[PDB]
Amino acid sequence: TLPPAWQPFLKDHRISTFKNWPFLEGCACTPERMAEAGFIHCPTENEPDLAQCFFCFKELEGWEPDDDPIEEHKKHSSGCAFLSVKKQFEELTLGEFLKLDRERAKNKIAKETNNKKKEFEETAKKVRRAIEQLAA
Amino acid sequence: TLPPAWQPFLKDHRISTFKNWPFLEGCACTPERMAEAGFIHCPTENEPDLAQCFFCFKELEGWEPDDDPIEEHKKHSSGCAFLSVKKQFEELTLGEFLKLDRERAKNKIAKETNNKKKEFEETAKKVRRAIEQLAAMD
Ligand SMILES: [Co+2]
Ligand SMILES: [Zn+2]
Ligand SMILES: [Zn+2]
Repeated sequence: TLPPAWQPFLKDHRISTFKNWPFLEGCACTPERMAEAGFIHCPTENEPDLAQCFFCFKELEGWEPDDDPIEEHKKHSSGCAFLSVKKQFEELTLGEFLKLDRERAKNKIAKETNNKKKEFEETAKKVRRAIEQLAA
Repeated sequence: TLPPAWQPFLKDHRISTFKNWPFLEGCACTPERMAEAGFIHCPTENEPDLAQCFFCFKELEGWEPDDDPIEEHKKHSSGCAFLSVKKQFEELTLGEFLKLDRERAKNKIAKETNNKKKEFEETAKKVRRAIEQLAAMD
């Protein structure tokens, strides 16, 4: 086994996160392909087909049977290292892996920082809204 | 920042396990040479210089300043896979690692199994004697 934090590096673990995925058997964006492209399944009320790259954390919804997880991945996050890892998990050296887990950790941080930023911006709109109604 | 169970694979972790190791600067079995050979410092009371291979689990106490940890280790446990690993830690592929780790768990179990055996054997000898002391005198 691997510590939980590094399990999503395993393709077969990423697959297993796909429970109740609509596009199965004869589609292009099959669970295996979603997985091979680094995607993990994480549904919500609004978006039920929401998927996220375990590495860069980009989120994509609105999938269609003809979609190719890999091109979609490129198209929305071309600066994602996982998109370069040519070797398979076992073929990597602890040094390469550790370098990767660290890029990922920065990635995480970047996403968390980008969210906190969106929220701040949202709060700003509200405060601006309030001051305006009040300044009237 | 690997998980605890895997930290002993790091020479530095093992080196740091040496607290109050008698042999320093001028000796052969220094902490580094000890760590370099897989040893970790787990001292008891009866034995303050107890050292154990993090991989096969063989223990060794009573070290003199001129002992070569690797030599000793090659003698008291020649089967230890770790004595074969030539690559540095970061130079190992995950497959090579995962396999080294699997075999280490086998080595642990094997140790636990023999303790359990010896303790069970000791218990049996006492039960056997106690029953004899009775079914003899009456
Ligand atoms: Co589309
Ligand atoms: Zn990505
Ligand atoms: Zn050993």
